[PDB]
Amino acid sequence: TGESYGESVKQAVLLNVLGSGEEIPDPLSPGERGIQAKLKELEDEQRNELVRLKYNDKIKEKFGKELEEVYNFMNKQFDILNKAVTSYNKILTEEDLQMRRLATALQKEIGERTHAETVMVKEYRDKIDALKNAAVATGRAIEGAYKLKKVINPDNALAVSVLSKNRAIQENHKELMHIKNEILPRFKKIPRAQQPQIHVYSAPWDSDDVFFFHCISHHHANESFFLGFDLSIDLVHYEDLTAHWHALGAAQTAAGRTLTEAYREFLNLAISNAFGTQMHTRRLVRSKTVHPIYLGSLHYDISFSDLRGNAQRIVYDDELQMHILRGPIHFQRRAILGALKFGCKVLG
Amino acid sequence: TGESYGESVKQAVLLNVLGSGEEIPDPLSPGERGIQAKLKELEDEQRNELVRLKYNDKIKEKFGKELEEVYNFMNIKNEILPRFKKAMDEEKEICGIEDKVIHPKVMMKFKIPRAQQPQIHVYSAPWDSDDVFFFHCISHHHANESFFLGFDLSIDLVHYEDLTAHWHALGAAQTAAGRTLTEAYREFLNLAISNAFGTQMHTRRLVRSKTVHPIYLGSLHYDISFSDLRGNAQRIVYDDELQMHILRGPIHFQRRAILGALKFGCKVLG
Amino acid sequence: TGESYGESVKQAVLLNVLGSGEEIPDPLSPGERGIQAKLKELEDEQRNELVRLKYNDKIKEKFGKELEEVYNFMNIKNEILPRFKKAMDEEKEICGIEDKVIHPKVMMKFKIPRAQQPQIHVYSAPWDSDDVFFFHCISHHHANESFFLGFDLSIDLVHYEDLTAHWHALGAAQTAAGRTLTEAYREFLNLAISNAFGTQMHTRRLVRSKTVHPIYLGSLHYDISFSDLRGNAQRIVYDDELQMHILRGPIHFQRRAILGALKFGCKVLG
Repeated sequence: TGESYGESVKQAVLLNVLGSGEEIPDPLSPGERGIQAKLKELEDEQRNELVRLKYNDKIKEKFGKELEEVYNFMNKQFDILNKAVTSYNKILTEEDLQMRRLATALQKEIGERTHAETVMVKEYRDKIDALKNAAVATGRAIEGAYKLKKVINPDNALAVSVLSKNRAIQENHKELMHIKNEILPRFKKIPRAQQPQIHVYSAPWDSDDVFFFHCISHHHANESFFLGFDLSIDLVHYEDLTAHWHALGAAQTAAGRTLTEAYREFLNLAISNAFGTQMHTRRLVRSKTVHPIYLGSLHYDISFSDLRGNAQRIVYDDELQMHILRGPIHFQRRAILGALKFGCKVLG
Repeated sequence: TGESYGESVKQAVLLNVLGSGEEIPDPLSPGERGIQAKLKELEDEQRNELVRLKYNDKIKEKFGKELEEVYNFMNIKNEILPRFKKAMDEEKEICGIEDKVIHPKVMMKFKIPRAQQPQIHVYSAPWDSDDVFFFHCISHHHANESFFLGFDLSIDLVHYEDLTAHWHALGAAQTAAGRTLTEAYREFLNLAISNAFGTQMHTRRLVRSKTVHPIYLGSLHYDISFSDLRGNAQRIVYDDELQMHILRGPIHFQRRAILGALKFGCKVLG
Repeated sequence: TGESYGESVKQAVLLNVLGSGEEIPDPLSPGERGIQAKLKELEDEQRNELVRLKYNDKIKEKFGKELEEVYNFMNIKNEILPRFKKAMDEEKEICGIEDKVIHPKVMMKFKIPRAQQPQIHVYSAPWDSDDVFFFHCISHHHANESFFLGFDLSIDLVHYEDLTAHWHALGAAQTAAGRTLTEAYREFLNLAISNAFGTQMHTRRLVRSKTVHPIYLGSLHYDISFSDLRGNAQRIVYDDELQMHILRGPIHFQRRAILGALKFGCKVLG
């Protein structure tokens, strides 16, 4: 085969992407999503327990009573909140300092840094090489371990990546410290609720093949889109649906493509195709006059414009549909959801 | 998709009942059952290990505090007595670490213990197995009451039959008369053929499966009184608002919804 | 309840083999393989941590007992001797936190090391993928042996074909004569197309599948002798009741049974 090398690399990357246990849940299976979530939760709690019980001595000598006593007691209010806020702020500052030192050593012309920085850089390079072939606590382990958050609620390329990560961590830490300082005055007196919403619907009588996603943005409240898939016929249908201000006669309304007529037009388009089994058309006709089944909602952390771009890229890209739209139907749905969520990055 | 309140809230509650990975496995697929059983086992044993870990840690901390007081005052009686009280309390708390908790386990066995729990057998036709299957439900502590519930999901076909046998007099002899599994299955297939919404290839597999005994795929025992199971079988074969949710959707969802409805009657929605 | 008790015992043995959720993943869906591997890893980690908890709690119990005895005596060295022995044992056992010996090499593989094991690639046709699919099993430490095993579970056909390349002389020149995997695939598809049990729309998909390379769904490897794989493939092909038990049922369970029979030949069936 003289056309199966770059596609082979892309396919291998796709298979690695789809191999994770708790990533890319099956859109048309609530049980699979529940299984993935429960498995992730179990491993998360087990890892926190292991890292809590692991040291318990150097942690005790560094910041022992401050976090352990509060966690054991909470497992009055103003004092506990102040102590927890101070401990969280000092943890974030310490992480900032150590990653900043690592970054400054990374852009320190490593053939010139001192012995300790050379040792640390070599250790991180060994970590990267081990991960490439395949007592660790990045900083989130402590915060998720002692239930702090729960009760509060060329080598220069890797150098640049680590610098960007350190800058992001510093910004998050500064925001958290400002929030805790504000919370202290209240007692003395991660995005949420703005993420895009994806609802997964499926036509009743042949939902294994035909389904669609309805996506509604937030903090705009007038932009949405419809993305419909039929896998027996290999048909993908996109349309943006919004709401403008339209005056009919002497009255105002929001003249935009309604979801209902969107779904009806998609069904009509899927009916007129020669590859129908002379009964698939019958199923689509029967399902044309009934409300589609709601099959749950998925939420993530990505801008709505990014989702629009990803959907439009899926629609008019040939090799992307050569990759994600060939295979078993379960793999089909998983690859479609992954491509929608991550875009073209799913292949390399 | 214009439906104000009703269908929306029923489908929401149904998804929330089916949104958990611990309960209601797909009966047709023993792999999902194994995954769910292992997941249950890991949750329970890790909660046991967590409570034992916490109680041993707290008793060790109490002992170390007593030791440190002894060390720092050697060169605490009111503390020693409170320490002994705490140690006795912690030993009592940590005694049930060997998983000897049967009261919570038997709390659901108020009237239905083991060897009295009703059995459910899952059967499937040999060829279009993913779409057609049925349950043979047998009761214990009676050995005389049983029923048949058959679903052909592609065509939207549901059949219920009552296989209860009873004493009968035949001349100068006696017998146990009543419907039996073989003729129930054969009549169900016979009724499935004459439906108008066949596929002229689905019918071929059905008629070929009419001459072969069904395939046994396991048994399930759930904490539902067999009288209640019969009641749910009556509701599922009679009512239509319940069916309009349970019998519409992807096949894996449809089968899980059917198992859930058989388990909880009409409690999955509302 | 059906026809025979030998068939039911064989089926029960097969269902118990497939009952576990940590073994015999679905060969076509890599998500299932990932889930099963992660569950197995979590289970082994929990096993090791339970062992470590037992170790640490017994060490702490001995240390606390020695400390309490010393504290009671303090309120010569003869009494402190057991405490010193406990301290020595605790230090020795704490410094022995290693489970990394080469016994784990036979504790997990027990048959063959790395780079001396066959690998099974899995492909499926692009369009009707969930039914037609094949395994390309290529071995190691024989630079010329491999084989092909293809399945079409819609019309229930199994095909096997060796792809071994023997040295051959043609004219006054030499070649490594075997079968091309592409030629094997096209002959398998041609066999599937000309089957009388055609849907007349399934054939237009096999025919479309002929002129495009198949999709690579992944590669896996199990520690079994390659000759055993050859024997198991001809066992799958040339047995009647093995086909009747493994190649009948739900598609998911069918594929799991196929992988299981590749794993164990007929010992899985009993």
